[PDB]
Amino acid sequence: IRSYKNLNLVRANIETESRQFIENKNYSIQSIGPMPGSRAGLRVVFTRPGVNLATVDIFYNGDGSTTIQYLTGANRSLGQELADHLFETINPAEFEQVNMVLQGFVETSVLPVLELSADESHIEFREHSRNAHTVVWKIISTSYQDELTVSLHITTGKLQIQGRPLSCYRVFTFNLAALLDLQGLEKVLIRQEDGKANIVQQEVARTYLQTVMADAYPHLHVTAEKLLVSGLCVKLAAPDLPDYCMLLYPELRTIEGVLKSKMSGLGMPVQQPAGFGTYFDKPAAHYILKPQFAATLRPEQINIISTAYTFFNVERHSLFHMETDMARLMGKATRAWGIIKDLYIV
Amino acid sequence: IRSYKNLNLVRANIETESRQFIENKNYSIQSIGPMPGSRAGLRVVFTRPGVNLATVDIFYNGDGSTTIQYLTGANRSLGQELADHLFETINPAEFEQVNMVLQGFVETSVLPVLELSADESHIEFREHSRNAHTVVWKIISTSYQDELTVSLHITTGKLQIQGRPLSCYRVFTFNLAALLDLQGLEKVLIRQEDGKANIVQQEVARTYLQTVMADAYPHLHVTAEKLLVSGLCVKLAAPDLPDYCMLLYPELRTIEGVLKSKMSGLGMPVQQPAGFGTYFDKPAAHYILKPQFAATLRPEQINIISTAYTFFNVERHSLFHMETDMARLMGKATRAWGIIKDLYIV
Ligand SMILES: [Cl-]
Ligand SMILES: [Cl-]
Repeated sequence: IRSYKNLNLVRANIETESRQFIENKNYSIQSIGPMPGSRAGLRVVFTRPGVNLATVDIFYNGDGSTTIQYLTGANRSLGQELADHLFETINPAEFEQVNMVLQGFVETSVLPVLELSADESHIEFREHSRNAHTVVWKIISTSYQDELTVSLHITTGKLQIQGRPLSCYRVFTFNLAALLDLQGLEKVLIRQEDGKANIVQQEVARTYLQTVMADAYPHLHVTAEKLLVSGLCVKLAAPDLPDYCMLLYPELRTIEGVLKSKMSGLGMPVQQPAGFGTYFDKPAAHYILKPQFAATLRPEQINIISTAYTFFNVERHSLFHMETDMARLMGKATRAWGIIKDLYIV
Repeated sequence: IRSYKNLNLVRANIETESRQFIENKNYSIQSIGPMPGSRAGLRVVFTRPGVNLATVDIFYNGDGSTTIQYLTGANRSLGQELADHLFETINPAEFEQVNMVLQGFVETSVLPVLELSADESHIEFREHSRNAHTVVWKIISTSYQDELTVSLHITTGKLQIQGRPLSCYRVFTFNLAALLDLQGLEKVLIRQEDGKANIVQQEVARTYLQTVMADAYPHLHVTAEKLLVSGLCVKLAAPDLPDYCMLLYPELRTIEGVLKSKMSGLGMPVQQPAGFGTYFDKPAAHYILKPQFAATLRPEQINIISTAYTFFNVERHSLFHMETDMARLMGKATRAWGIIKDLYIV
């Protein structure tokens, strides 16, 4: 079932979290300290009146891993409670491993997607290594201890992505989705090879798209429409996955296009330093256009733009920061289609 | 590549047809007669002023096929013209071969649809043989030289269909589609094994349907909705084919369902001997209800029923008698969905 070996815990967060756990069930600490003996780690010995002393050993591995042992001592039933508290401070996406190869890349096409991914405030990249066969970049997250290894095999033009599907992976694949064919898109979105989005009848998917987007269908640019039909066939052919929310990437991307090109048609060009922020404020959970810009539009146009940016901003924020059933994804997908529709209808 | 061996030509029609070719190209007959020797057939020697005599030998084989030999004589180029004329008197579907096995059938499940298919004017069936392990039926057509072999292995309950995707195949599989699961439905509709309809995400297809059926989606019968989503997932996963027209089966039967039970609720139950022939007439090229029945209903109800039955009737007539681009198939699919939701909304 559940295994506590080689966890990816934040080391600086262990002790604090353990202490507050103990104080939330009003248990009492017998001792918390460095682990005796060769191995580095933490020993937490706590109890509650009525049962024996629970001992939990927290070993520090050499690769930054952590292992929790609760089956020692005289109260394993109690120590497992602390073990589970520590285990549930980890994002599930931390128990996964990504190791993909995309075809047809060279350095002048890959560098831009890295620089766009480093235009977020919590993402940094740097050139890790290079010879004449491969060039390796690493993408680090400043808030979470998360690094993604992006290696470009020059002579084969093959791009390798290694690590865990966390915030660097998500930002990078989001900015990289603009360039990919159907199979590459399906690879980055479902994290599996041998996916079968390529067998979906593209003309039946296209009739799906005309049905849900009606009058906007002639105004879509084929950038937008071929990424929407490609998203449709990634969704229709998706396997069973614990989280489907990366499948929302194709729609968000086209929202980011259409909004960013509607607003510039109304005297609101989007720049690189400030971007969307210069044009919106945020009372409660809403984004609303600032009054100086809202006084130039009409009341129907102000809300199409505001709810569009709210949707785009908060679902990209929750995808990029790991929140910070295919039915939920389809609900958000059809909301998105309605949004892209309304933006073309106004 | 093109090969003129083992064609299935209507033998009694060969001679006249060749004669008419000769009279349409103003060619002149040197001889038309039975082929000399044991093997029966026809020898056609014709010419036009300016070239040599073309000889075309048309052998009748033991399996009812016919073979055309045009490389005899002194004019291969001219005789091939007649060979090609005869060759294009054959339906492309007659060069195809179907040999499939469907699972989970019993004798009381097959006899009804096999007998239902023999209530057509050009279809009759008979029990060909039976022992204690399997029982074989044949379905022969009265107009075309076409027989379909339907063998049910009792002990394993497997039903296998052998022959050509012609008139009998279409009638039988049409009556059989209401009973099938997704994989069997796709088997009979695309006449290929190893299809990939089962990988279509049933929830995205179901949202497609929920979108196209507007208010009718909550009152659709669960029978109807399951047949419509199975049709949607066979179309989305359809391989690449010369004719897509059997993909219309799931909707046609569903209309026949909804129609036959919405007229069941307003005092017009449909029987087996007559059917819908004692309700609507045959004016021009449409199907209007008879005045005795139209005078009891409302003005939209008379036309919902006549246009619905007209669509059903003429698309079934064109599919059963081989009247003849996924775009065209989708075009009729949208018209079918509009009809079914109009019958639920009226
Ligand atoms: Cl690829
Ligand atoms: Cl089957």
